[PDB]
Amino acid sequence: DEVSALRYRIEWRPTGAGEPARLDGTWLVAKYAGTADETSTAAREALESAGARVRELVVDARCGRDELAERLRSVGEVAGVLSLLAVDEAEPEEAPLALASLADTLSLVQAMVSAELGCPLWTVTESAVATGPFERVRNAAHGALWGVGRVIALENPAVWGGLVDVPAGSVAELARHLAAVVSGGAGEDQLALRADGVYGRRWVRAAAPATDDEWKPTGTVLVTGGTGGVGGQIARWLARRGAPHLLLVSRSGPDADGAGELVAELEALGARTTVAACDVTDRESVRELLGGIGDDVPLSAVFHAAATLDDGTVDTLTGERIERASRAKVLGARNLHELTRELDLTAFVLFSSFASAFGAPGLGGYAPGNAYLDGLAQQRRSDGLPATAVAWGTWAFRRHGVIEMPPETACRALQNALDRAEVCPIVIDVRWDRFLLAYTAQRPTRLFDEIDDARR
Ligand SMILES: NC(=O)C1=CN([C@@H]2O[C@H](COP(=O)(O)OP(=O)(O)OC[C@@H]3O[C@@H](n4cnc5c(N)ncnc54)[C@H](OP(=O)(O)O)[C@@H]3O)[C@@H](O)[C@H]2O)C=CC1
Repeated sequence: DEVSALRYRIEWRPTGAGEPARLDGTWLVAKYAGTADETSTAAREALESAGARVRELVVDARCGRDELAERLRSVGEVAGVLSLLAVDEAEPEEAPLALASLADTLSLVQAMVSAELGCPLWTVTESAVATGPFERVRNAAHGALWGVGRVIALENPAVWGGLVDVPAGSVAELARHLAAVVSGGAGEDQLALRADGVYGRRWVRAAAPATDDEWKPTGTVLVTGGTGGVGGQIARWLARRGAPHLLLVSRSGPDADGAGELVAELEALGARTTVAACDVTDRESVRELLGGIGDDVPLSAVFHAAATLDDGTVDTLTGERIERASRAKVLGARNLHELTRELDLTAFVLFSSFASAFGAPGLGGYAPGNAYLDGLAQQRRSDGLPATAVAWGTWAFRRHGVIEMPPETACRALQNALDRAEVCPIVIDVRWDRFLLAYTAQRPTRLFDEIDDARR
């Protein structure tokens, strides 16, 4: 079936480094003052035991690229840089993407490019990813580093080493494989180190649900960005599925363009539709919105399509910039999560993107918000709550390998994902023979080592 050929998911498979062959030269360890000291010591011994001189690089939160550029031009020749900025980092209230490590990672990268160090950067994160459903993502925002990290790898390979996640508060794994990781020939740049081995991130095709389970829309279904392109198609799908009542929300709401014939089109399909103006970044507006739902038709599902798009390059991106532009997607999701955590929802669907699934040049500023969604969904599942972060491909990078999918087909793939209870399904139509060549044009990857069509 066409739908079953658009389904993919992320898995972590056991793998190896490829012989450490020791190191040489001087490595820098970037960290904040009085933070990640235990891990820094574990990293130092790991690197020094491999035959390298380690020096610390104490970074001041949100210092900027200019300051780091001057300091990197004084250290002299550098063999590599290990970033521990995301280690022992507290979650940022109010704005999750205001993470200092996100802003400073970008600053470090840009600075490394300016100082022309000519060496790769390796970023360590703590419990930022889950190798299995039994592991919990500690801070969903840390996922943004992996998201933007993937794009930086494609735009400036020479300066990007990779990403390594280790158990929060733990150092044993790091000081045990770090050496082999930074000096490996496997080409693994996306790894998770656990007490029971090393794992590598991999794309794999998803299986069909032989289960009788079939998600069905009941009561009221809320769709953010309902008046937008994607939210509109989702609404049409729900109506065709037999959804009783649809609540479409956006900042424009009833004033949105095309909203008029939108309701008429949905009501024609047999669904009572209501369009309301609501800014999902405003927690109070959302609370009032939810509170206005008829007791006769309780909210049962949420589809969060609200968002914005850009196209800036990594050298033009700043943590502040990213945080500000991804508010509807990120804050909208957080608010909806907090305000429905008590409701009896059957589905809570966040609209993620291929931008975070594998990332692409120019999408560096878009990847962060989508990665956060992936993490939030996994956190909800860990707490016994429903959630699905669907990484969407293009909806009908054309010749880049990704083929736009028909609205109808895309929604049936999602239906199938809800039926199998997949937390982070990837729904995209691509031609691997064309995609792979472009994705590894200047940088190889093992991300697609299990994709049949990637080996065929
Ligand atoms: N952009 C692209 O080319 C692609 C995007 N995607 C995916 O599809 C998703 C949906 O976007 P799309 O369908 O293009 O929609 P649109 O491009 O039409 O944008 C919809 C607009 O959505 C609503 N909105 C924005 N911010 C808020 C907010 N703070 N509160 C409430 N609603 C808000 C608004 O409606 P109003 O005007 O009424 O205020 C807003 O003007 C993306 O986020 C992404 O995951 C997939 C392939 C390509």
